[PDB]
Formats: sequence, structure tokens, C-alpha cells
Amino acid sequence: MGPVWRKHYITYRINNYTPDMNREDVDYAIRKAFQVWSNVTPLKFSKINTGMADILVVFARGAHGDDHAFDGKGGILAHAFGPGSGIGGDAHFDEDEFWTTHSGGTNLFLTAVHEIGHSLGLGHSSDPKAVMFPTYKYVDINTFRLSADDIRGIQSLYG
Ligand SMILES: O=C(Cn1cccc(O)c1=O)NCCc1c[nH]c2ccccc12
Ligand SMILES: [Ca+2]
Ligand SMILES: [Ca+2]
Ligand SMILES: [Ca+2]
Ligand SMILES: [Zn+2]
Ligand SMILES: [Zn+2]
Repeated sequence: MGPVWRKHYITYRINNYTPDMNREDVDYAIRKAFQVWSNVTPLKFSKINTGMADILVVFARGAHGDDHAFDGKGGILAHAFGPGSGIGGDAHFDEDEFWTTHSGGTNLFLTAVHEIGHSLGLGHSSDPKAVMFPTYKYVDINTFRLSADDIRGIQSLYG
């Protein structure tokens, strides 16, 4: 198994906020994306407003200080680093995308579910129903569920 957090209590902090969205919608989207993974694991996520967090959430564009430059509108929407110190765990969202609460532009909640999967140690799935499938697909966020493969993958890492 690839890297995993060696603790079940994991902190996050939002570094900065996309102008594309209301601030409170960003907080809600991120909180609900952590909750999707909380619901199927023993992991507990604590938001910190200031100071050291395991998972830093960043919106940035182009070359943004890691060795993994973003590519402008479309192509790569986001990435995340597997568990570890420093940049380990951190999830980055390409600000050249138009982040939304809905089916237009790029739905932040769905993208954050995928990226936090990476932040917890998952790779891609070959199952197109899996949130960890490599490509973005809008699905009704009211009806959203992790596939059986996403649950198998995260439970093989934690519990
Ligand atoms: O950034 C990407 C990969 N990607 C590359 C070129 C064109 C794309 O449309 C695209 O999704 N993947 C991370 C976001 C993602 C990957 N799988 C998902 C499933 C649901 C929601 C979001 C995602
Ligand atoms: Ca980190
Ligand atoms: Ca991009
Ligand atoms: Ca944007
Ligand atoms: Zn990055
Ligand atoms: Zn991915």
C-alpha cells in the first residue's frame, strides 16, 4: 500500500478562495467532500482557520511552486499529493477553471472528492462509476455516492 496517514485524525486548512464562488460555498463544498470520505472510514477531519494543517487546499494557476504546473483553462483541473509532511496531502485546484456549486464550469465539490481521495492515498480507478476515475464527470450532487470500488480502495487503506 502507498503512503497513508499514520493517524485517523486529520486537519485541513483552506489557504485561499477562488473568486469564482461565494466564500461560504467553497467552505461547504470542501467540508462535504471530506464528509464523503469520513462516512466510509474511521477518519475524522478538523478544519483549522490558522496554523499547521495536514491537508492545505490551494487555488493557484500555471507554475505554483511544486514541480507540477497547471495548464490553463481545461486539461488538468486539480491535483493532490499523497500523505506525507509539508506538501504531502495538499490539494491544489487550477484557478484557470471556473469553479461552481452546480453542473456548469467545474463542480468544486465533485473535484474535491477526487482530490481528497488522492490526499488520503488513493490512485485512479479503472471503474468509470468511481469518483477516482481519472476524468471529471458532473453527477447530481444530491444523488452523489462513492462507488463500491472507491469504498473498497479507501477501506483497504484505513480501518
Ligand atoms: O484534472 C483531471 C483530469 N482531466 C484532464 C483533462 C481533461 C479533464 O476533463 C480531466 O478531468 N482530473 C482530476 C479531477 C477529476 C478526476 N475524476 C473526477 C471525477 C469527478 C470529479 C472530478 C474528477
Ligand atoms: Ca500537507
Ligand atoms: Ca487546467
Ligand atoms: Ca477561476
Ligand atoms: Zn500543485
Ligand atoms: Zn486524480
